[PDB]
Amino acid sequence: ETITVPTPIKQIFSDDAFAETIKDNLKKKSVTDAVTQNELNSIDQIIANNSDIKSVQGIQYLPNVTKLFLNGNKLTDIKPLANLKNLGWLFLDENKVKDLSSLKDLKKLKSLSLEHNGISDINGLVHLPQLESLYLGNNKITDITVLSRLTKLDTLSLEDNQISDIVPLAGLTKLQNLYLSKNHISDLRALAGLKNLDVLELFSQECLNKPINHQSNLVVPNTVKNTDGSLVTPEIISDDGDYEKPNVKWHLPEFTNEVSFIFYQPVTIGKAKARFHGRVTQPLKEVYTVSYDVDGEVIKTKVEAGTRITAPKPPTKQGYVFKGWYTEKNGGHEWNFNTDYMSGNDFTLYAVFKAET
Repeated sequence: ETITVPTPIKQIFSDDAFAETIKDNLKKKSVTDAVTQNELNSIDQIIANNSDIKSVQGIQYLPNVTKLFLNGNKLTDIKPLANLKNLGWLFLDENKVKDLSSLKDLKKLKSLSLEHNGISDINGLVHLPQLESLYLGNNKITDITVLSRLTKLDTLSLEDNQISDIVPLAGLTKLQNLYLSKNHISDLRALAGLKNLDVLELFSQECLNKPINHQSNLVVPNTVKNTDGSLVTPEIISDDGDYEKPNVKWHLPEFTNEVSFIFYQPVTIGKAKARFHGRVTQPLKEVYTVSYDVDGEVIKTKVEAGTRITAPKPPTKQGYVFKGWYTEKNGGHEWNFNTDYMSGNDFTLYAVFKAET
């Protein structure tokens, strides 16, 4: 990964924009000018934000780079960085870098910024336990399991992601600055022990429950918990609902596809003050009852309106053959389970049988 003769910058740095970056760094007149390994060895820092760079191919010839500012470019592959053993500060905001495995051998990396990169999988960060600052805001992260190994972090931004489980943070007692706004957090117990926090942000938590059936009298557990595990009393409840601790209750005489409640809780951890504020959203399914009538005996099943009914195993009546399920007793329309949709009301389907042939 070295040049042994004078070589044009453009020959090493194949991305035309990155080549211009090196030319300017070395105070050269043209990307056709030849450079030497000694000149490449002299580069300690590259500042090339918002420079339309698609590839840093060639950077592997710069063994002594310690600081790399590459925010606002068009990068995807960062494999050319893999062996920059002295890299200490890496800023890659607003690119499309997802393959964090290229970082695994950067054991002197102290600060890593990867905001707005579309990242969901950060498991590659397990190989960087020495990190002190990590910026991952505005991504698509759900699973931060790996962060329990990053016991040297004092600054961690996970804001604007999709995180609900923050238990992996519970042991990171060195944290001083923790940005968690715009996630899916409903349970703050994981934060209780972070006694060194100076800055904490917990605004705008959007918590989505799995759908349940609509009912006239609905009950949903309050799942919002403070650092001590106690329930946060709702600030306001949709659809004229009420709080009967520990449950939220509604009377819903007409179907609606959602109820919700909002919560607000001032939080103090260490020296940090925060406002835990968010909404719990409960989707509701519009369900009615299909009654299967088999010669006067009934089995009931609940089905969501506007969906297809899954036909039951057909009845077996000694001496007869099952014909089908019909909308009237001894007559009507034969239900077609592949084309007829569940209606917006309870109704009965009647088993009709026919003679053995």
